[PDB]
Amino acid sequence: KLASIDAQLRLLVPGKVSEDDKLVEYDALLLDKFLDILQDLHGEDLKEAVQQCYELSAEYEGKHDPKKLEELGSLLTSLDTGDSIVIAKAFSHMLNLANLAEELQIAYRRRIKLKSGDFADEANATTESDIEETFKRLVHKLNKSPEEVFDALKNQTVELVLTAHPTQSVRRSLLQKHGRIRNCLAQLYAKDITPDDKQELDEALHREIQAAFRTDEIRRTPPTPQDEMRAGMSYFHETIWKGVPKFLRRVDTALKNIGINERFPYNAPLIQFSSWMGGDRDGNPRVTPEVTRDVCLLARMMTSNMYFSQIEDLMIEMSMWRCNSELRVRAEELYRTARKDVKHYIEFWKRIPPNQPYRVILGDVRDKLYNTRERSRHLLVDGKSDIPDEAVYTNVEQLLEPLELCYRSLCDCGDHVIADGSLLDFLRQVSTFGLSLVKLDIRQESDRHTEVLDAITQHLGIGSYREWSEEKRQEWLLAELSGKRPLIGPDLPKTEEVKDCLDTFKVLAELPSDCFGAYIISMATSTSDVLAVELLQREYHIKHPLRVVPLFEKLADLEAAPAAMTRLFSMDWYRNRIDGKQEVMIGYSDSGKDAGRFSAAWQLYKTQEQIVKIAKEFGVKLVIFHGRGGTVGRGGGPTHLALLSQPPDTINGSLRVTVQGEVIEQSFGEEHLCFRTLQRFCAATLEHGMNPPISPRPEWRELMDQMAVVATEEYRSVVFKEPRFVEYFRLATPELEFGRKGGIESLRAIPWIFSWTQTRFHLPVWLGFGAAFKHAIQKDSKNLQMLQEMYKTWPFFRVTIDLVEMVFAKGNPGIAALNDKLLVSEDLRPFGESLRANYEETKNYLLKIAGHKDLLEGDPYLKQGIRLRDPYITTLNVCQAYTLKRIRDPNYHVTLRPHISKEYAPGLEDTLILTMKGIAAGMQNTG
Amino acid sequence: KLASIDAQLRLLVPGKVSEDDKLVEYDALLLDKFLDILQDLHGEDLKEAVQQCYELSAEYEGKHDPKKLEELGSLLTSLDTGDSIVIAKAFSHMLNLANLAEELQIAYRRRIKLKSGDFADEANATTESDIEETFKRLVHKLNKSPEEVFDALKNQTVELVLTAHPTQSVRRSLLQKHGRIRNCLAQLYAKDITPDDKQELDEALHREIQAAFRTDEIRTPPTPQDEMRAGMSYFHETIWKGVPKFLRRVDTALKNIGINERFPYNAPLIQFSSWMGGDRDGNPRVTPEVTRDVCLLARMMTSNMYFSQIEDLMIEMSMWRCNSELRVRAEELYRTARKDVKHYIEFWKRIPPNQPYRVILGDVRDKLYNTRERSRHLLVDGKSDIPDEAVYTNVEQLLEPLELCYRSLCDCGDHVIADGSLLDFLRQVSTFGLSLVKLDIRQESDRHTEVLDAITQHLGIGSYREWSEEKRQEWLLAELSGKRPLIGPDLPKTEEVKDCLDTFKVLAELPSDCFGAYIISMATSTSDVLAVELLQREYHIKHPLRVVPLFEKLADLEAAPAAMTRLFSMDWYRNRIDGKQEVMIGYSDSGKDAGRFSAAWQLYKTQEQIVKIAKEFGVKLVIFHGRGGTVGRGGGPTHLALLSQPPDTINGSLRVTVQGEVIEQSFGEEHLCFRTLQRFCAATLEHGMNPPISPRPEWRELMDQMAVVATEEYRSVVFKEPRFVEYFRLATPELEFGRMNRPSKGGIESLRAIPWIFSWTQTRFHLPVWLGFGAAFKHAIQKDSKNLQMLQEMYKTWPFFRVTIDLVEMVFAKGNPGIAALNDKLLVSEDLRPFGESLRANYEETKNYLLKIAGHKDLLEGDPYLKQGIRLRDPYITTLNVCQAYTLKRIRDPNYHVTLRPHISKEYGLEDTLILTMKGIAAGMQNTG
Repeated sequence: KLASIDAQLRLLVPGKVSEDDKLVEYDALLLDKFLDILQDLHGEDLKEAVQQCYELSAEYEGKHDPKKLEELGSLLTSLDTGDSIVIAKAFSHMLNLANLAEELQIAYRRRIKLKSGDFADEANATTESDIEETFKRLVHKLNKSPEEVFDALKNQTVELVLTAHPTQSVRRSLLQKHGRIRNCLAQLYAKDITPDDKQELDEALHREIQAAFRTDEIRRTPPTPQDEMRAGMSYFHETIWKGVPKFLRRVDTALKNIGINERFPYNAPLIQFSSWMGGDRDGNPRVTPEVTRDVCLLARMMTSNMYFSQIEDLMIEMSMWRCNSELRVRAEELYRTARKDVKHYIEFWKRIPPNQPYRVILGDVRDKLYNTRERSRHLLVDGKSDIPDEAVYTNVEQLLEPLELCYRSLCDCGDHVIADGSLLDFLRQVSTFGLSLVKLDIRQESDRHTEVLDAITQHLGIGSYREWSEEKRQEWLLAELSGKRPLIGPDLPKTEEVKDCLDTFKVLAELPSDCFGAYIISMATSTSDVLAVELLQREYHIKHPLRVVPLFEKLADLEAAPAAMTRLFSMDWYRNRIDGKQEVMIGYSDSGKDAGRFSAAWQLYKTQEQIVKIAKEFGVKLVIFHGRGGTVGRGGGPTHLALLSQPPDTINGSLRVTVQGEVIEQSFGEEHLCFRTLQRFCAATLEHGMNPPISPRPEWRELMDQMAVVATEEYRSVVFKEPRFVEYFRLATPELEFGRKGGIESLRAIPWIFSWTQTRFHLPVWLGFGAAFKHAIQKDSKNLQMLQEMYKTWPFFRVTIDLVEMVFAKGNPGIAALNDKLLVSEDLRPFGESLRANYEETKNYLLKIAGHKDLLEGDPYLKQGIRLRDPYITTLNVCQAYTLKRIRDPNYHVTLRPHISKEYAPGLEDTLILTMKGIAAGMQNTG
Repeated sequence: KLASIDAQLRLLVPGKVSEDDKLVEYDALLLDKFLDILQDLHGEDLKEAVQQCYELSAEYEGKHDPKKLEELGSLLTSLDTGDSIVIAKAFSHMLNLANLAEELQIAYRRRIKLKSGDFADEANATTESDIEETFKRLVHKLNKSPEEVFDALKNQTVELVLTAHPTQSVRRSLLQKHGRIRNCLAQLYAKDITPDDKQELDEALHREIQAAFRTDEIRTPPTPQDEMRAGMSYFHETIWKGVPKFLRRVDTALKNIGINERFPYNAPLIQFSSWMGGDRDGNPRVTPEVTRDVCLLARMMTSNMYFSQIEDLMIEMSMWRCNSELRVRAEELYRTARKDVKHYIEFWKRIPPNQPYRVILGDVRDKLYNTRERSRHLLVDGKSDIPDEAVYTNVEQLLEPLELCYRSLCDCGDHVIADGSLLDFLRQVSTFGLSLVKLDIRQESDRHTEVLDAITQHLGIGSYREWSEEKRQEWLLAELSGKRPLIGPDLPKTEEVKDCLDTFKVLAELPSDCFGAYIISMATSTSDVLAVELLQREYHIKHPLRVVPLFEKLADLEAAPAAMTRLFSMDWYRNRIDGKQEVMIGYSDSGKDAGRFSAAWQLYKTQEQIVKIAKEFGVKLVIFHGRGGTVGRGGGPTHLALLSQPPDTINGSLRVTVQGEVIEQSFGEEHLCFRTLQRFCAATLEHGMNPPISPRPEWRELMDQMAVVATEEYRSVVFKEPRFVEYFRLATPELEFGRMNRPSKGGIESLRAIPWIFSWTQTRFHLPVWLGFGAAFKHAIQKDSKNLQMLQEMYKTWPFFRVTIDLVEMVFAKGNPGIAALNDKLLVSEDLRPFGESLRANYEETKNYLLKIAGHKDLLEGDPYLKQGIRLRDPYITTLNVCQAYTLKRIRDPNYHVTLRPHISKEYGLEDTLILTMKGIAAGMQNTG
């Protein structure tokens, strides 16, 4: 049964099993129970077919014999649509189980007691510094006083911006099933388990696996953006909402342990969450002003609902009858004006007596939270509400105030100790999540603002903004930014795009400012791009204009950014507007699509240095907002070192980073990982501003510059100049099929990365590194040693290589070869072959530079997790390849096996969507 | 209370206590029991005094408040002779207990599961590569086949040469008490202990601690024969059994890399040797008779050890199935068999022929017994009627019947049984032979010159001593092919000359398997080596010992390459050495001449240069490592030290000194013994296939520049300051070490390296180890600020530099300039105090540059387990340093009076206290330079 499955799994991953290494055991137990379920639901025959696919794939992952892929292919292409769907569902579900098991292993893996002190320790969760160890290094090694460390942390802000799962927003219900599977699993391994508890936990585990597997409706319609946002907010309930105060309490403990005798102030804004879900409309016209309004109200509804749903518990605890005057007076006020009758609440449904004074205060907070929640709900569903302003909270201060009053009163009556329990936790939740637990960024591309302004200029009869030079655009924008009359009259002609863009500003002017964060400009190139958005916000008389944040994407745009920023910072109107602060966004995957990932990485390092210097010179504080695709978006320990690798002064007390949708599950799904994620963000941010990495040696810059010219040239000659690259890309990847659910340049970065990730080839991540390495080594043999010294000694270089190496570990060029054979026409097959030759050569240079014989010999726990997933992913790759063939070629047919599954009109496109989601869930983050 | 003692001890060593860290607990429990014993034996009052000394010292080691040293001084200087002795005995004893506890902690400390692969992992026992990990790295990272690894190990030799404890050879009896204390302690922490077992182990622990404490007789120095026998105790305690346990681990590791045979039982992978009774350099008590006696003692012990385990093997070898070959031999022995009682413990009647293996092994036992008794009669009576064919005279004769037993088992289907105790016994025989240590002789070059000068002058042909090096060579080569003997019966001989000649006579008379190398101390020249070769020829020694120069001073090291080249160019010599040469280096020796920094670097270069010269002449070179190097540290640091050696300087043959003050740590506890053998074997194997990086040219250049400056600073202080010697005699117990004995001392230059290192170790100042590093670092950094980074990169990246700094850093951690200051104040005359002060200023500056180069804020932040061990011993050593300081004042200064407390101890001068403090301080400091 179990032992035999353990046996097969163990062959896949040799390693040195101590007591805390249970990952293979976990996976065996889950696969075993899932196979019983499949047999039950679908029959022994189907179960055996799954087992056979698994076996062939595991054998292929052993020796990589192409024959095993062919057999696997023969089996899978012989299945009818019904059986295909069951098999893709099965293998997708096994990937999710394996991920949950891995999360449990990471959570309980033992910490290394004596850390070597090298920066490399910060790349691995077993060795990284926790917040206290970070405090102690800063005190003992950098000679900071405890007070200086405390004071910097109090002024620090970490902002985490959640973006949508590129493929599969996981619904709340299923998430909760996944959590209970993970728990049953952990409890099965609890010390001293009685046999009956074990028997019952076992049957509970079986049941939860099945419930999750059978949560599988294939819903005709794409998910609406409102549903995608709500799905994307599920992690707050599952872990983050409680996780924040647990981490802030660990900060209190750590402070205490370095001799600071106060708690971290409950209202220091150390942690802030934001979102792009319903705010980013770049290249996405489904994101309408109505969508943006709805996700603001949803965020407000959920936030007030989360406070409301925990206030009764706090009321129960706050039974104390000793209070100070201030609160006594307020309680007697509320008590006198108090309703004689039933409130339809679970717990305190009769009038609260005045000898329960804290309950009287908190009872009023509950009524306000309830009304705040209901208003938002009526605004969403009915389009408005008769609930008035003084019945709800419109600012966070109104909510904090009575809580602070409870706190002071307890402190004044001798009960400080009690105040620092749930009350303190609640205060911290209010201060972190406010009235909208995420602030929403708006994003739209620069050309849309140009178009809007052009419609205005031409209607005014003064010419065409689009025809104007950069100087003229600046001049006219600054004149109108101090203009005395509005720009927009009621008969301005508006195309649908122009209207859609203006109406977004209208929503911004109408909704409360605490709903919003930054206004990000995609494809920004110039000063005027930023002033353009400033003028539209001024025209709509927005009381608190959103800060305007350019996103410079292409290499050329990155090179022009410094002069653009310098010109902004020189303009009095703008300096006055921004009040000493500017945020700029970089997009790793964006820049990498333009120039190759190697050159984007190096150019982004340089551009950040240059912008930081320009900000200093102008006395402006700069925040760099990290978009997706960087070493800082990996999650887990690698994020810790990535943060510490940043160029000096680029953090300076304020971190803003994207948490990519495909990473959210690993970062925040399990509560220990959620805690350790918050911790490494806060610790690294703190450390970096007081302990910058080494700046590179001049020889290293020069070689980096030389390598970038070559990397870019290789990347661009393959991707942009080879006239048949596009055609090869459309055949070898599922790119076209993903898109229906101006070349690569007008293809967006997520489909670019995603399409090549699906085939296990990952061209967007590594292409260009090979030529860079080879050219450097061949120009001068000494460069091999220089590169190895950079890997060992230069944190930027180290993390940049490690991310590529992880992506190689998820790669398998045999999958791409099978796709070439099935999908690509014969005359392009040599092209596909030469790319595979570049992959191999590039991987081998990287290995040589890293000093590794094998992929990830640095990080065997990460390699182990990747290897355990591989057979499942491989089965899905093969299923997908033959599915694409059938879909593309209505005359491709094979003899079909009699239907295998029992029960007791889905098509090919349904099977495809299942493979694509499962493969993406197994690959998680790459480029 | 136990808990209160735990509390005090815990304050001394903050750290991050997981379950395997019990060292503080062990020390508390031992101190608590020893205190009960003191109260019992000597009264509550004396117990309270000891406690109070301990408390004051522990507080002082916490915050280093001078006030605590003063109070400790006031208390100790108020004690009479009788109480002083009890106190010094008490604190010495506690140091031994602490060392035993630390051993147990190192033995059970958890291994790190995932090693980073950096060479720095090989400096630490928790991270170093075991023999299998070593095999795997060679296979998977250096692309050796399993067969190539197996073949290199089969041809490898590791030879460990045991030297005398410089201060206190520990007697067998006490050693065994220490072992039992260590076991009681381990068993008290066994998982699932019943309360009665715990109560009984407790009482056993108490009893052993007392037995060891009361083994404390204080008149005569120990004879060199008794020192050798003391020095051999570790074979019985651990090494005898440890060797086959390690060789069986090699079998297991081989199997795990796909080699399906055992390591051959007769591959000479491990060899032990000795200097005890063989080294007479500066020591006229080591006579020819001494040397003869230690050879016979080694023979007696070895045959006794085989004898004392043969009956056990006979009992097991009950099997009745044997092959023809053994059957025939058994029936032979059975027919010629004695009808009557043998006075043995087990097989006292005639052995029947259906027990064939017993018949074979019965005859081996008789031979072993006779071999042992011959040696004993030769020692006690001066000769023996026991004839040659009644005993084993060659090891082959003992192997043969054991091999026959092995084959017969294999042939009858019992290979598996053969590979049990029989295999272990075969390995013991192959490793220890008929003399478990081979003895090196050592004598200084000038003695040979003196002997040959007597000969030339008696012959009327002039004076060898006056002759130039060229003329010496010419005459030596003529006589090395001479046709008549040199020495006539009327040669006039001074006692020294006679003593040196008669040593050669002992070498000619005894079996050659008793001996290893003839080491020449103070070697400088080709003729020095030929001189010894001529004397061996003159005595017609059938198997002459190989002649091994020890080049000591810097100038001698610089002249070594030309000396070796000349030797290797001479046909007579090439023919004599048959493709092999051994050369010795002495780290402490060279460091006394030129400062340790320059000696280290010069020794790196000289080894490189001699290796190259050997290759050119097609000679295999062995470098014999004398005391004081990073390779003499023991424990993990030894592993990285060995790997740090210049390329090709091991080449399959390691020969290193195991210093007497390190033997207890290396071999006393069976797990450490096993690990010691393992790291010597693993590192030696690895190095020949995986040399460290060779240094960058910039690094060599800076090393050269730094050496010039280091040597200059070391020599201006030690040799050019006209009052350094007078200061040294006041600030250290150097003179008293002399007049309470080897002999010890023409200034520092004629002072021997051990008394030099020892004297400054005693004051916790350690000048010999660090002096010169300071000027080297400062000059480098001030000449170019960039050198700081270069030096840090060398530390991080160049194993030689890393290990060289780590040893100095360990020594600073054992230092305390408060103790040296106290000695200055008590013992040094006022006009020399500024000198002492300026040395303390150099100490501080040198420490800080070292810390900066190593990237450490605090001493040993690299190695917290080592720091912890040193810190827990400090309070005991400090109490002894203070006691010693005031004792030396009283001994030296008839003016000094203090009011003495009424006698404290019950039951039921000064020189004795001093010897106790000197030995206890040395036992707590262990190895430094």
